[PDB]
Amino acid sequence: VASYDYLVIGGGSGGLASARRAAELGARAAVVESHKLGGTCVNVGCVPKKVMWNTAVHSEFMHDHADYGFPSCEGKFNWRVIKEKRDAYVSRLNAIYQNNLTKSHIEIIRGHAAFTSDPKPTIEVSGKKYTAPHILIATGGMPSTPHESQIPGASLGITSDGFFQLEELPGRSVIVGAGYIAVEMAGILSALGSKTSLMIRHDKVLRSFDSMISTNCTEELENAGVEVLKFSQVKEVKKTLSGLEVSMVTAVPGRLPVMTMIPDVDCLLWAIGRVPNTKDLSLNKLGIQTDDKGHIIVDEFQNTNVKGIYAVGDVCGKALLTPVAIAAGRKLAHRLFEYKEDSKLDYNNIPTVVFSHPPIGTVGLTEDEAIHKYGIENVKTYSTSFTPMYHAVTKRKTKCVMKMVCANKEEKVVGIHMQGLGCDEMLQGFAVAVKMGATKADFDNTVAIHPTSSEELVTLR
Amino acid sequence: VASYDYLVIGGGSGGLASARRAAELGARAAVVESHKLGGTCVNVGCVPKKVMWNTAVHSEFMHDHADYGFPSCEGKFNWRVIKEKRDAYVSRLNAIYQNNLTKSHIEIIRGHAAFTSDPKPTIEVSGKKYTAPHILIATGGMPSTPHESQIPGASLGITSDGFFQLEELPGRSVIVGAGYIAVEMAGILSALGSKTSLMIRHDKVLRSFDSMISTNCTEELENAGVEVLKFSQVKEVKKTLSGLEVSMVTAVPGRLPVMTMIPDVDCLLWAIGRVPNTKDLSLNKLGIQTDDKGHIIVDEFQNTNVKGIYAVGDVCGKALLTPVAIAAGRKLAHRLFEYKEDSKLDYNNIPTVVFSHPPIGTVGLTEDEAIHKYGIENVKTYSTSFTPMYHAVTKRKTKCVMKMVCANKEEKVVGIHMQGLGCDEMLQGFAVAVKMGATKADFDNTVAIHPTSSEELVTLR
Ligand SMILES: Cc1cc2nc3c(=O)[nH]c(=O)nc-3n(C[C@H](O)[C@H](O)[C@H](O)COP(=O)(O)OP(=O)(O)OC[C@H]3O[C@@H](n4cnc5c(N)ncnc54)[C@H](O)[C@@H]3O)c2cc1C
Ligand SMILES: Cc1cc2nc3c(=O)[nH]c(=O)nc-3n(C[C@H](O)[C@H](O)[C@H](O)COP(=O)(O)OP(=O)(O)OC[C@H]3O[C@@H](n4cnc5c(N)ncnc54)[C@H](O)[C@@H]3O)c2cc1C
Ligand SMILES: *CC1=C(CCCCCC(=O)O)C(=O)c2ccccc2C1=O
Ligand SMILES: *CC1=C(CCCCCC(=O)O)C(=O)c2ccccc2C1=O
Repeated sequence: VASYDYLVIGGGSGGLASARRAAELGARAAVVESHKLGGTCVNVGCVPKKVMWNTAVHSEFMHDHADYGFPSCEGKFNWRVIKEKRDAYVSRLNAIYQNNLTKSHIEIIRGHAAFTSDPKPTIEVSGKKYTAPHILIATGGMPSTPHESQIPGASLGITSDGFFQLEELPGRSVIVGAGYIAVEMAGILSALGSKTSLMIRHDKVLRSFDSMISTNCTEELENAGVEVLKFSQVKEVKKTLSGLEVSMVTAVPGRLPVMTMIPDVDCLLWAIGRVPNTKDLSLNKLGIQTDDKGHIIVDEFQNTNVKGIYAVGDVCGKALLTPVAIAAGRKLAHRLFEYKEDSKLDYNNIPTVVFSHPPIGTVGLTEDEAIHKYGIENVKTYSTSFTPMYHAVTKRKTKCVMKMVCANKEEKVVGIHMQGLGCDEMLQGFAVAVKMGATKADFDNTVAIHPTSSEELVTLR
Repeated sequence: VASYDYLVIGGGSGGLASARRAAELGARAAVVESHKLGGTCVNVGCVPKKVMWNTAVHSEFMHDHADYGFPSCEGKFNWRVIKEKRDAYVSRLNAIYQNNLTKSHIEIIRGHAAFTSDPKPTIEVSGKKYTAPHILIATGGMPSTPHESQIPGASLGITSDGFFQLEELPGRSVIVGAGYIAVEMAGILSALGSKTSLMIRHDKVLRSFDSMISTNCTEELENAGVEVLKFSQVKEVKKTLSGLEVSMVTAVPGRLPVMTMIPDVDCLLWAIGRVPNTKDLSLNKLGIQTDDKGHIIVDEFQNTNVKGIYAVGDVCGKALLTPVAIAAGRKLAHRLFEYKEDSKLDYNNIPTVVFSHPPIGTVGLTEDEAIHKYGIENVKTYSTSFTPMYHAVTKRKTKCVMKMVCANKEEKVVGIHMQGLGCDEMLQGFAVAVKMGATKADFDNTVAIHPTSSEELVTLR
C-alpha cells in the first residue's frame, strides 16, 4: 500500500486548497477525484453562474440603452453563443489549474474513494489501497430532488446541474425553491427572456436572511417580471404535447387550499436544497459520525469523531460557500503540518453575496439574531432606502436598501445587510471592518466617497 | 445694518452644509450666493459629471453586447437627449434640497459679496451691509485658464464649466491637463464618440497618485482610444473655417522639440487646475491671510487669522472634494454652536475615487510617500493584476490592478490603490478599515466573497 502524509478525498475547493497548502509545508500528499478537478465551484457553481449573471445584467443594459441617448437594440438573445463561450472558459480554468497541482508535486488519484476496514486509516480506489496518518474528507454535495413516491413525475424536472447543461433558452420556466440558488436561477432565466415563475412554500424568499432583505428581494423579483407563487407546492408533474404540466397546490393562510395546473412548461428546475456526498464512503467501517442528513460531524478544528480523519466544505453542511471550504482547508493544513494547534476557521462574520437583481450583500447578524443575543433593549438599527443615481435618467428602476445592526452602548456594528446596484463589490471592505469590531463611530468618522451608493453606509442617520 | 448669528459667503457644499446645520443647532444664519445655489457639486461638478460618466460607461459596455450573445447594437449617441435629462435631474435635486433649506430658515442673499473696513467683521452686498459674530468664507474656486499674454487665443477654449453647457457632441476634442478632472472629461468625450486627445506636460497622467495608478491609467486611456500627447504644451490657438487650430510644442527627453498644428478641433478644454475665488473679496481690507495662490489660510479648526472669520472647502486649497467641504463645514457649525474643543475634520486617510475607465480608488499613502515616512526598510507592498471575469467572453479588455502598502513589523495598512471594474463602489469599506488602523492580518483574516474582484484585496500574497 502506498503511504502518504496527507490523503484528500475530493478535488474541489476544500480538498485542493488543503492539499496545496500541506504540500507547501512539505507534506507528501495525494488528491482523489472521481470526476472533474475543480469540483462544484468551476464546473457547475460559482464561476459559470457568475458568467450567466453577467449575461443577464447585459440584458438589463439593453433595456436602458434608449434612455441613455442611444437607438434601441433588438433583443434576440442567443443562449447557444454564451453557452459555448462559458464552456470554453471553464475548460481553460480546468487546464490552467491542473498545472498547479503538478507544480505543487501533488499526486492525483483518479477514481472513487472509499474507506477500508483496516484498523489503520486506509482508503481504496478502484482496487488499490492508500494510507496516511491524516485523511481529509472533502467530497462536497449535490442537488436535492424529490422522490417519485412523494411527487410523481419529479424526475421530469432538472436541477442546477441540468441548468448548466442547457443549450437553449427555455420559453417557460418554473423554479421551485426560496433559497439563494433558486433566486439566482429565476433571475437569470427571467432577465434573458424566459417567462418565469418562482414557487415558494411561504410568503417571501430568503427567509433565513434579515427581514429587510427577505422582503425587498421578493418585491424586486416581482418588479423584474418573475411571478412569485406564494404558499405553493408541487403535487405532480406530467408530460404534455407542448412540454410539461405542473400540478400545484396553493394554501394561503386564512384561505382555502386550491389546485392549479400550470401548462406549457419547458423547464422545471428543482432548487430545494443540497445533500452531502457521503453515502458510498463506507463511513461505517470506521464508525465515522454523521447526522440524519448524511453530513459528516466535526468539531471546531474540523476533526471527525475518528483520530486522523477530518472533513471540510459542503460535506459538513455548514456555511456552504467556496471561500469557506478553502479557508477551512488551509487552516487545517497549518494545524497538521506546521503544528499550529490554534489554527482553525472562525465561522463568525463570514460575508456572502447573492447574485440577484440587484445583488445582495450581508455579513454578521440579522436584526432578529442580534435582538436574541444582546436583548431587544440593547439593539439599535439604522437603515435607509433610495434610488441609485444610475436610474436618474431611466424609466426602469431598482432601489437600494441598507441596514446596519448595532449592539450595546458603543453601538458595535454586528450586522450589515443590503441590496442594490454595486452591492456585490461593496461588501468585502465593510466585512473587514466588522471582523475588526468596528462601531458606528468608526463608520461615521470615515469620509464619504461622492457620488456613490457606498457612501450611504458611512452617513446613516 | 442687517445682522445675523452666522453669516456664510457662498452657496456651495461647504457653505450650505455649515449654514444648514447651524440653523439646526438653533443658530441664526444666512447665506450669500452670486450665482446658482448648490454650488459646484450639483451644477458643474460631482453630480452632472457622474451622470455623464454613467452614460459613457453604458456606451463602453454595449460594445460587448454581441460578445454576450445579443445582436450587435448601433451607437449613434444623441448628446442633446442626455443633456436635457441631466438638467431635469439636477432641477429635481435643487427643488428637493430647497425644501430642506427654507425649512431650516436660512436667509439667502443674492449678489456678489465683499468685505469692508469696519473695526468689526462686516460685509457688503449690492450696497447693503450685513454682519454677524461668525462669518464663514466658502466661496470655492473656479477653473484656471491661460492668459492671452501667455497663450494667444486661449480664450477660444472652454473649461469644465463650459463642458456642462455643451448641447452637442464635439466631433474632435483636445483636453489639456493631467489631473483627475482632465482624465474624467477625456474619458467621457472619447467613450461617447469624440475623436479625443489628452495633452500632458510629462509622460503619464495623475502623477500625484501612486506610481502604479499613474502608469496604469495612462495605459488604459490609450487602450480606450484617447490619444495621449506626452511632453506637449499649447503655444497658440487660432480660429479656422472648420473650428480651431491648436499649435503645440512637443519636447520628449532625448529628442528634438517639434511644433505641431492640430487642425479641425471642435472643442479645446482647459483642465490645468483651479484657482480659489478670493480676487474680489477685498479680504485685504481686514488683513485676512492668504497664500500666493489666493487660498485662505486656516488652522485645524478652520480658523482664519482674524477672530470671528473662518473658511472651509475649495477656497482653502486642501483636499478639494465635496464630502470634505461638507464635513469640515458641519464640524465647524459644531464647534461654534456645540462647544467641543476637539471638534474638527480629520484630514488623514480621506478616500477618493476618480471616475476614469475603469474607475480608480485610493486611500492613504502612495508607496513612495510611505517609504519616506517609515523608511524603505519598514515598508512592504503587495500587489496584483488580473483581467476581471466579466471579460472572459469579450474581445475588448480592461485590467484590474491593486496595491496594498504596509508599514512596520505588524504590516499596518497605510495605503490601498486600485483601478478596475467596480472599484468605485469597492473602496468605501476598505477606507473604514484603514481609518481603524487595520493590519494585513485583519484583511487576511476576513473571508473572501467569491466570485468578485474585491476578494483579491483580502487574498494578497
Ligand atoms: C449553482 C450553485 C451556485 C453557487 N454559487 C456560489 C457563489 O457564488 N459563491 C460561493 O462562495 N459559493 C457558491 N456555491 C457553493 C460552492 O460552489 C460550494 O460551497 C463549494 O464548491 C464546495 O466546495 P467543496 O470542496 O466542499 O466541494 P465540491 O467542490 O463539490 O468538491 C467535492 C469533490 O469531491 C469529488 N468526490 C466526491 N466523492 C468522491 C469520492 N468518493 N472519491 C473521489 N472524489 C469524490 C466530487 O466529484 C467533487 O469534485 C454555489 C453552488 C451551486 C451548486
Ligand atoms: C468637473 C468637476 C468634477 C468633480 N467631481 C467630484 C467628485 O466626483 N467627488 C468629489 O467629492 N468632488 C468632486 N469635485 C470637487 C467638488 O465639486 C468640490 O470640492 C466642492 O464643490 C467644493 O465645495 P465648496 O463649498 O468649497 O465650493 P463651491 O461648491 O464651488 O461653492 C462656492 C459658491 O460660492 C459662490 N461664490 C463665490 N464667490 C462669491 C461671492 N463673492 N459672493 C457670493 N457668492 C460667491 C459660488 O458662485 C458658488 O456657488 C469636482 C469638481 C469639478 C470642477
Ligand atoms: C473556486 C475555484 C476552483 C476550485 C478550487 C480550490 C482550489 C484551491 C487551491 O488551490 O487552493 C478552481 O480549481 C479554479 C481554477 C482556475 C480559475 C478559478 C477557479 C475557482 O474559482
Ligand atoms: C454635493 C451636493 C449638494 C451641494 C451641498 C451641501 C448640501 C449639504 C447639507 O445641507 O447638508 C446639494 O445641494 C444636493 C441636493 C440634492 C441631491 C444631491 C446633492 C449633492 O450631492
